[PDB]
Amino acid sequence: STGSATTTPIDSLDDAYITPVQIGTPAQTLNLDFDTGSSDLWVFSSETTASEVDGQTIYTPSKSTTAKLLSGATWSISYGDGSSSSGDVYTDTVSVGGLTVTGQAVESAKKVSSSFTEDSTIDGLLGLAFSTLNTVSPTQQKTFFDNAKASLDSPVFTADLGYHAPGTYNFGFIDTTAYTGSITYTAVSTKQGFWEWTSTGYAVGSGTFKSTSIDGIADTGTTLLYLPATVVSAYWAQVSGAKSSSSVGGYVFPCSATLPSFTFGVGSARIVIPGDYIDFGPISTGSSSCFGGIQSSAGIGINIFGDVALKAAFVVFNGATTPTLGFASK
Repeated sequence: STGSATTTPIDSLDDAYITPVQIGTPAQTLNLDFDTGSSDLWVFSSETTASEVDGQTIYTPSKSTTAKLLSGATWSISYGDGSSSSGDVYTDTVSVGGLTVTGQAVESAKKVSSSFTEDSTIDGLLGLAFSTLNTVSPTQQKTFFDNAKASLDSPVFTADLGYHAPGTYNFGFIDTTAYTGSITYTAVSTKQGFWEWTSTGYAVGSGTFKSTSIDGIADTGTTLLYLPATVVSAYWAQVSGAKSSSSVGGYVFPCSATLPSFTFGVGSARIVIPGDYIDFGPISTGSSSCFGGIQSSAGIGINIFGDVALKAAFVVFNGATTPTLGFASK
């Protein structure tokens, strides 16, 4: 089997991407944030504290003939940005782009943090990291991909995120029309539960490539590109007037600037992030200070190849017995 679904930016900045997901019988379609950095499929629901729901579409398990309470199971998750959610668990039928999993754990939120409430466009998350990170207790549950894997034509999914445009998540096949040149594959460590890999270096603009190992995670659920302070300083030094602002919470730059591109290495291959992908617009409405899309990972504890990086590539998440990651230009 295979599946193919369009993923759409939630706003004009590509702050996140939403993908429609069918849950239950008859189907209830919710728009979920596909997150290769976590491993829980959780949704706003009829059980979510009413004051914490503000425009989201909810899953109502009592209206699904295939929903079953997973008795005694609870979940609770916190993300890198300090947001969080928790609740109980149902199993139900879940379909993405024509690919159906029966008995998928659907984690129903009883509580969500303010950042989730305030984002009316995101009805929940669909985790695509390794199932070892799943938070359900006392019986850990599998991701949608893990459940689907044996049925797929090939044990893979691909992320093709757009810049200010829709893109595609495919399951079970590689669309050879969706990228240019060849796909370069690179080793993955699953030791921390992430799609963790080592970039071979970087360049700023038309500058020379610096060969240096940068361990990080491919994370569709993180907006920006978080890299070591040395690398990030080298990038922003090429933008007149750019500076790190403790008050704002990262590098800012004059909105009048033209940003240089940023290249990262994948083995001997190179992925080029155009300068415009690194612009996240005014820090507040009407400001002439703009927020940068490349930020320091210092104090995160891990480097994160988030959407800024991934949307410059066609990305293969290969879930074979020994997982790997592939990157192509597009």
